Amino acid sequence: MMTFADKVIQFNKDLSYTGSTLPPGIRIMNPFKEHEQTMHIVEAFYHKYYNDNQSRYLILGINPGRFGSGLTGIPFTDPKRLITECNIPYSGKLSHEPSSVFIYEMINAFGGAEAFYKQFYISSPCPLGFTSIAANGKEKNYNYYDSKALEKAVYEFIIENIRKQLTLGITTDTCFCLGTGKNEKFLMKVNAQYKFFKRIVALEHPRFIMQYKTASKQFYIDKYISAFKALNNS
Repeated sequence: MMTFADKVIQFNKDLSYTGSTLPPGIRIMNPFKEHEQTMHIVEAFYHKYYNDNQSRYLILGINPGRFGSGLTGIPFTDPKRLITECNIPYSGKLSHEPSSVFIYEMINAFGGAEAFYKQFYISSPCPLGFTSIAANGKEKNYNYYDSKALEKAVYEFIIENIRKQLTLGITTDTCFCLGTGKNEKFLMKVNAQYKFFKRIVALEHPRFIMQYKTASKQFYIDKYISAFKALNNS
């Protein structure tokens, strides 16, 4: 497929879980197979912002959840941000993702969605999410690292996903890791094993910022932008 967008679109169309049997109670959550609207949004978004053959720097989150961006298929882009920031329509119930608020405030501070997505491509080590439903009926979303059993089950699936993302046309000098906790530890172990990237720069995850550093959101905006500028400076 010719453009960056074409390749991302085909990746998302073809994505299916190929890892090992998951722990009890956990179901794969594949945003591109959940609702028919998701792949239509995927096509609209990537054809808008990735309609070229320029390389991109990779930013890695953790993994999708069912809510928010899980309803759009677009990383850190919940329905409201899809409508107001990307000007791409969304039919159905809105779903608030705090991380999405932060990311698009950061993107506007950077110079806007077109400029930012001209330079950066957001993915995650694990491209699928995970859910369980409790006896009370409440639904839980998991990070791939939330238990040794889950991580063991999806480990090779994750490595294969990272390799596949690199085939898109990625400048490998710096990968940005969102999440200074277990995401960082995992990706540092991975990068020491496979040498995907010359270096990894970890930044506080938008969800952490929104939940525990809320009054300080501006500082973290600046921190993100200073990391992207240092990369571009050097």
